[PDB]
Amino acid sequence: INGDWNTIALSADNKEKIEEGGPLRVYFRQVDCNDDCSEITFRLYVKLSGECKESTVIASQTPDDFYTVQFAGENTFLIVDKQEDLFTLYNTNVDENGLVTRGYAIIGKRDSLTPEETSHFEEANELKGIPKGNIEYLAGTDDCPER
Repeated sequence: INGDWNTIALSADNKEKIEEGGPLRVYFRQVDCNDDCSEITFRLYVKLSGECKESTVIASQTPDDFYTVQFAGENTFLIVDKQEDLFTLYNTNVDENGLVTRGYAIIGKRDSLTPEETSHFEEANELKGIPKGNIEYLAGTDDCPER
């Protein structure tokens, strides 16, 4: 499931991590899977201190279909959904200070969700404790490059 992808929306119980400036407000660029997807390489940008910080990271599949990646702390995410033009993740981020920020991340080829996909995502968030308000839609706020 390789290619050039875009972050459509992000969510977090601690919204600050995905707000403009937070380390988890991640605008994706590439999601390259290996042969059996036991490792996924992610090229992505994060606006931090007014800088578009590029990162290229590997997420390895544990023996339980979960994925561990080091990025702004220890992260453990599952692929909650996977369609032809979209896919969602539910990550548990443990930053340097031990704060556990759990949340969702929709990544796809388009820049926005349909009305049906939107309500479904809102339900999934409130269901997993995250409020409807703690959902940032990164559409139109991607002022980073591909260098």
